[PDB]
Amino acid sequence: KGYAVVANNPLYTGPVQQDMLGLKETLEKRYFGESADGNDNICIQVIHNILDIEKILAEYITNAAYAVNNISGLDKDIIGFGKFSTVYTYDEFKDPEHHRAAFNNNDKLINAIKAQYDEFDNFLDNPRLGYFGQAFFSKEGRNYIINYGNECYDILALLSGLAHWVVANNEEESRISRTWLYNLDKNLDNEYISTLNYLYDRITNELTNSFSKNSAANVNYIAETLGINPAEFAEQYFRFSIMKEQKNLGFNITKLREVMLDRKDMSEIRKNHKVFDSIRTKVYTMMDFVIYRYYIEEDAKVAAANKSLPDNEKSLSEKDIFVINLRGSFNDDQKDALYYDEANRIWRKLENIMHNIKEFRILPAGRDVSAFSKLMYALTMFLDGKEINDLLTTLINKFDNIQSFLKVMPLIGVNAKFVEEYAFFKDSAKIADELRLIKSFARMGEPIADARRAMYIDAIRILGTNLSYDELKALADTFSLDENGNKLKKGKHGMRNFIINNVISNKRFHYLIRYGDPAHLHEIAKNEAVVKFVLGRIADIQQIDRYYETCIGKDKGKSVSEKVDALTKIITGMNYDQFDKKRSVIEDTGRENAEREKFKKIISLYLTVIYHILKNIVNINARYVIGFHCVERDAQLYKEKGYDINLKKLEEKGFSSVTKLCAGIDETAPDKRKDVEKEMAERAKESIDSLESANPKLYANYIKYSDEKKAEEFTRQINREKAKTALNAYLRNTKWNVIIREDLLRIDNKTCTLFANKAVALEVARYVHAYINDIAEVNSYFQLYHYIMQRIIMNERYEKSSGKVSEYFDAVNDEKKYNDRLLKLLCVPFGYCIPRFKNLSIEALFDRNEAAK
RNA sequence: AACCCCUACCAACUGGUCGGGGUUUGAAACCAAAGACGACUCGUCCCACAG
RNA sequence: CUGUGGGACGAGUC
Ligand SMILES: [Mg+2]
Repeated sequence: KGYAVVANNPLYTGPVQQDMLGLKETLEKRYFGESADGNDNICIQVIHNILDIEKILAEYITNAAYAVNNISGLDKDIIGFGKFSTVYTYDEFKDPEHHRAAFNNNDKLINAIKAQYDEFDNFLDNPRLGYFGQAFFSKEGRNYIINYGNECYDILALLSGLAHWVVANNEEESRISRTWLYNLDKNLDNEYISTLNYLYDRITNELTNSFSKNSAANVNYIAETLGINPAEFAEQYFRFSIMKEQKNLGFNITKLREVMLDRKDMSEIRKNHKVFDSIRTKVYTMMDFVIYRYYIEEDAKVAAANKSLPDNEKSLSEKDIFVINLRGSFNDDQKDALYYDEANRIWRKLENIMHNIKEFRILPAGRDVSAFSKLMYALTMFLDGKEINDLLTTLINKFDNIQSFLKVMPLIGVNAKFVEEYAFFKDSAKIADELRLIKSFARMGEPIADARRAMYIDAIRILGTNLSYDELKALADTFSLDENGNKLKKGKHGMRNFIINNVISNKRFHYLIRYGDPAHLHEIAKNEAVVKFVLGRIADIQQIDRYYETCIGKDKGKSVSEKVDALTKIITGMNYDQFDKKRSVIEDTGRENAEREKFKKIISLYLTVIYHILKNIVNINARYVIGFHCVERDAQLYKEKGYDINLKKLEEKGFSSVTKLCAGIDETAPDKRKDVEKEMAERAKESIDSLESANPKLYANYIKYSDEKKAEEFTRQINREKAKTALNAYLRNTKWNVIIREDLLRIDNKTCTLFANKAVALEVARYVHAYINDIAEVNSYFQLYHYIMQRIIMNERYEKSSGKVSEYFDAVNDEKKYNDRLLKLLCVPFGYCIPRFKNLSIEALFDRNEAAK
């Protein structure tokens, strides 16, 4: 550990790679401001990790905002730009006139605040609010009660402010853009902090109660053999249990490190199977616990001790040092060798294991955890399980990478430190630990609470159709009021329980209702081709036979295609009338529940199919949302660099302004006058003597003055000369520069702007049902999504387009399939980044998993 | 495997082979999540039916 | 407070 530990790795130390975007200096100035560009390459990687977390946050916040807007259903964006600002408290929001001093005495602002308060009151009165059971509702006793208006307004305004921070990229919008999330402590009021603390404290109290109801087991041995006081042992055991896997710890402790021991003279645990028969369990746990405790104690004593040493005498703990050693290995046997003698160096706890072999509360509340973690937990309450898992896993991985880089940097010799504007990342280890702890319980809790009449209305709509307001009476007089005109029913509500347990309790239906209208979700599900495609995808997983046996069970050999067709026919034409006519079977119980089980399985299959369709559509849309967010971020970065790019006119002129700036010399103008200026290709040809390897073959032997030299070589030299003026390394390649310049001459700014706006607004998920019956073949969700998007664009601006875009629209209308050329024209704004342009415009590199085809 | 970089051969060099690299490319190092439905084991919670 | 079934979540393999 003398002046270097693992500093010889090529990843940490190496020549400056001159990143393709060319924004490394600008990013370092904005985030660090005191780093040397040509000395290291770790700060740029940290900034890239920050950019990745910004992208993933933008995606998930856009999804959550769309879900909230869909749930509200007031034809106006409740969460958006200029609505529900975080700078206004609940008292000012409810009474803007009495608190006019806070609104800088603006009449229009006060009127807007009053309108927003009316909208918030209507949203609170909306029975659909029960879908966000974990956010706007709390469980007190048996039933769920509505939280106070202060907390609901705090949550809504915090989400709106986070959405503003996602797409602000401004200099003065009553907030500090790009750092509001990183400075929540000095920007949020006390009410928002209290609301976040209460939301965290509910779950922490539930976890403490659950642990105390089952803490009698661990206290018998963990708190006795090791001599740890039980009061300060529950937290340690909980942290060990959450972080006993390779996902969080970073290295194997139980499966490999634990078995690496017990091979020495202390093999009595494994060899003597008589006494060590029913006690090996929890003894392996004790060994893992002591190893984890030693590692975390070493990490904690190394941390908070190198703070005194400014930059040089800082040390690195064995934690993540073992991880760096493992990552340097490139073979399975090398990992075993690394674990070997590492189990011996770590074997300084001989007394602890000797005591172990003789074997036969307070939790961190919201006041201690960071505001970012509480805000992320609140955001997860608007998403669903897979989305929560993906977002939190990405966040913890990126924060772990940032922590590792920030620990490595002092050893390398980099003195770069965050300015007092992005100092939130200086404690990335605590943020990652809190995010892991939050992920440990983010899946807990009932997603839907306080089942109302509107929920059963939506359940009927997603199942049946061909009804009207008559369904209101058909629900009221059958589900809750059947004993008399208005008296509640006895324990004879089996139909209501069936509906709840088969629709409301299912998370797939919650995902559907968060992003789609149940009637529209029923209308889309009636398409035979899409259902057959989903069933084929399910079959290709390597399930159709199981579904057929559990739904249309017939003990006889049948073809897979026949079973898929039968399942499609069952799914197609789904109606609530079949369940309504057989309510007697539903209300019965016993061995005759075969029909009930078949109905449950059919409903589950239908919900699974439609949920898969919706999830694929929203993921594909979110990819382009991320792409446009990256485009806007890069536009901001290039503007800060010093290039002539207008950010205010970016939306008016389309998001291709970055591509035009990076292309080089402007050409999209009637008064070009650049061909005469680009006549330096002749001088370049005359100066070909510098390249002594090409001159004997270019114009000395293989001249071909007829067509190759004159018509082809001169044009290629002109194109290369236009390419050498590119401001980005991606477009410095002649091929990509020529492709981008050719594409820039056919794009329509209005079409690109509309496509970006509808991608951000997730407009495809609204008209997917309407624009799905006019498709000849559904090869993949990519083609489906892009055909729907092109159909929406046509329906908006068919008559307001001219040129090749009109030809592409006509081709889409005639040939019912997505247009690749139109897709390239729409992805032209992504053209400055070649991999992003190719992935988002070609149906061969878009999906990571579909690369096998 | 899309993109970028490196050694060698060749090559308008906007092209190919030979190998190596890429957390500093792209949802994109590794793990993990998703794709991906479904099955089993160990613990917790909730719901329904009974005393 | 005690039993029988279903659902959700934490941990690993197909
Ligand atoms: Mg990256």
